[PDB]
Amino acid sequence: YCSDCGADASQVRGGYCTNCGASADRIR
Repeated sequence: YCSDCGADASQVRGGYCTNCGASADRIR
């Protein structure tokens, strides 16, 4: 999941969370 907004990790592309724009690093 994204720690910044809670999105499912499957929503990360291109180095970012595609919901809130968080960096890849914030995915846990």
